[PDB]
Amino acid sequence: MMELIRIAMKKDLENDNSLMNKWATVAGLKNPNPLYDFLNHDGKTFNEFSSIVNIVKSQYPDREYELMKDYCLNLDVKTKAARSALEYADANMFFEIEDVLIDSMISCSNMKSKEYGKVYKIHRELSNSVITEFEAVKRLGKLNIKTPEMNSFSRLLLLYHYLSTGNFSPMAQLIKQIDLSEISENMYIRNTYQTRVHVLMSNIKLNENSLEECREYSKKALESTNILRFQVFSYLTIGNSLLFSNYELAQENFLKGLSISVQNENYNMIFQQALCFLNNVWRKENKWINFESDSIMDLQEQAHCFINFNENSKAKEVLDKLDLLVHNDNELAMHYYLKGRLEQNKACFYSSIEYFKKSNDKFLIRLPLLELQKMGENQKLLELLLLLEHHHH
Amino acid sequence: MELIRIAMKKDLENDNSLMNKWATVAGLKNPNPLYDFLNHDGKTFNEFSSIVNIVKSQYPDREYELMKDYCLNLDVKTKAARSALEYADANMFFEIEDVLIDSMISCSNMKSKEYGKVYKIHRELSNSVITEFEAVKRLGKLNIKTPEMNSFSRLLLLYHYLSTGNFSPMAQLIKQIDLSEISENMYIRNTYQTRVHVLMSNIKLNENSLEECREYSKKALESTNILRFQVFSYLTIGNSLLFSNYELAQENFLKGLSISVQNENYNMIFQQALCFLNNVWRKENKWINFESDSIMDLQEQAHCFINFNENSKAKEVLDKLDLLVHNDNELAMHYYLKGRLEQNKACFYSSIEYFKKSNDKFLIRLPLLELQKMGENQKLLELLLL
DNA sequence: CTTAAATATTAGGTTTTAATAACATCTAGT
DNA sequence: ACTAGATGTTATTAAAACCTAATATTTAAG
Repeated sequence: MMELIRIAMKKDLENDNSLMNKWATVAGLKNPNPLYDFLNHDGKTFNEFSSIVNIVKSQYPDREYELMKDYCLNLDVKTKAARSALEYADANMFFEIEDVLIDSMISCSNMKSKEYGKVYKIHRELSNSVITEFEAVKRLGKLNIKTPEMNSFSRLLLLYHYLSTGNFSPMAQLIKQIDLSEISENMYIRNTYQTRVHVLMSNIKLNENSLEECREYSKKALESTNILRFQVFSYLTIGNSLLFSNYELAQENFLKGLSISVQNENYNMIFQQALCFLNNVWRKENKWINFESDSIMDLQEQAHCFINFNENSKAKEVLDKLDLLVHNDNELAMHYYLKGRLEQNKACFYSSIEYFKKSNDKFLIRLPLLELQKMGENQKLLELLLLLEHHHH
Repeated sequence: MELIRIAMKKDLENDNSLMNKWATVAGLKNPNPLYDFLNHDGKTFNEFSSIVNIVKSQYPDREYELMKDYCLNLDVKTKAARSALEYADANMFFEIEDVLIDSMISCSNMKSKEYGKVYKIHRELSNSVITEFEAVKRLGKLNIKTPEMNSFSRLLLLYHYLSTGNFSPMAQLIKQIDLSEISENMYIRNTYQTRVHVLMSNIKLNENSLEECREYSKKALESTNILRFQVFSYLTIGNSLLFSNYELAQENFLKGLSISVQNENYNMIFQQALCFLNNVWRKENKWINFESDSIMDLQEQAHCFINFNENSKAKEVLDKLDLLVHNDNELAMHYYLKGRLEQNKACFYSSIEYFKKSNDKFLIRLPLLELQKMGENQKLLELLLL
């Protein structure tokens, strides 16, 4: 079988012979002779996976998934190339590629490939709550990990668990034991894990309330990667670190995330909601509100446009719609915050804080608090509910 | 020839009635095994409680002396040694436990090897020699076979989850424990059952489920004759009451004091708990310690003086405390005392600050109560308790 | 004090699993 | 294409976990 990327490159090369020298620079090669091999010989892989990733990202950016899915799924799993494809798929959250590779690699006869798949299955199972952190780290001990790559990914997938649930305390200690410099086989994996650490470092500094460091680590992330997923969330993170303090710089960062995600439905919508919510927080005319949606979040942000602009009747219509819907803890907290501003009623604001606490939200909880501050309450106490790290001597 | 055997021989010569009584204490149908125990070096009982309950009944004031001699002489390749292990940890007899560990880790018995190795992980983990990631990784590589150690691997994590104060994944991890899967070693089963009650009480403590917390502490007290679990069950029940019911609180602290009379450390804990309880409730305080210059005892002098309007005498104490190294939890108290003494709300805000900096959802009531006295929004400082 | 039945413990012999390295393949670049 | 260098496979050995047999020890009735 010939892979789509090889068919593509053959056709493009026929219509443009200058491509071979240019692909060879994109691929890190000293001259393009491996690139003949690659096109003509089934099974030919390059020593590092970034050679085919950067060629795909440069010649066919709009088709990366289609070609990489076809490429990875015909890789012999016993090879370094395919180990590389596992991290590739996980990093971009291509779970249909990731999980097919994993099950092939777990029963394959190559000890490295088996080890890679096996800890990667653990990370999927843990992050889908099919097993427990306790069960998962046990299986990690039981595998008797040999490769530096999985040594480092075993601590990474835990940090990805701590982050999801919420337990931020031991992360700064756990991540500091990661030592990527011990990796010597797979520079693709090393360089992505380096991006991964930057992102994790960024989020840790976010919750330690060290926002300028948060922004530096996300900057380091962006400079370290060409992977949309990581780029997307570094801009998200940066903007959130600025959402309540610097309107124009947060909007600048959200728009940059919006621009690079025009073609990705999930990622474009994330920045749409963020811009909408940003502009509501700052009481601005809001081009981002979605009047054709009956989700809770979209509906909530309408009530916010309205309450912001003294359209009190029209905000009542939306909250009446909301009253009929399945609210969870964090969504009710927003409800109460909205109901509070509409009825100017401190008691809602209190319930708002209450359900933000219950849903362990140290971020949107600024909304009820600011409102109470504008109504004569004791700012010193309001600060203590938003329990921010203070950095004393 | 072990001391406890010697003591038993002598007391038997002077009271021949003891053989039948020891046998019921030990759960034997008849005391013929007790003869063997006295006549033959190396005789052990099917169940470790037999000798523990005897020792507790006839020699309650020499339990450490006699059990240390008895354990440290067992054959570590044996179920009496395994039992002796848990016994050692459960009473916090670390000099017994640790010696037992080094010898079972390299002994030829597969089962003792396994026990010794998961208790090494537990000591190392709780002494901060390894991390919990490293610890759990090793429990995986042991490929634990015995139900006993399957249960204790979850337990030693739950204690670390306590010491640090991760507190949250506790309630799902402890539910995974299934003590009924233990068939070999009933002593270990029953003390692990006490352990779970104790842990369940502390879980329900940090969910402010105080009536359930007192229930689990109760079930612990009924399930055990180990002074450790009894001391901390009574302390736990008092603290659960310390801000709502002065009398029932004191009654539990007093009860804890009476069983701890011969133990220096357990006695101090209860003197300090009574001292702080009465300072909380602004009573005359017969439990102050005027010779101790520890931060905690000095703090409570300041607290008593402030209670009784001797502000000048409490400033003398606070000046002495001003030049001693405070951690976050200690500093919180200091800001509490300074705020009461000075009638200064900013000191209370700071105290709430340093109370949340050590994740103390207990003693933080002190500043919150003072600000409610001073006119602040009760709905607001209700929220500070979450 | 014996001792038989039940329970624990130790060992002999087996299968699995894992570490070593000798051999073979594949890659990059002349 | 073909060579050095870097990776993959396989043959050979150690080993370590794993049962089933035998041996010891415990309880409680003689």
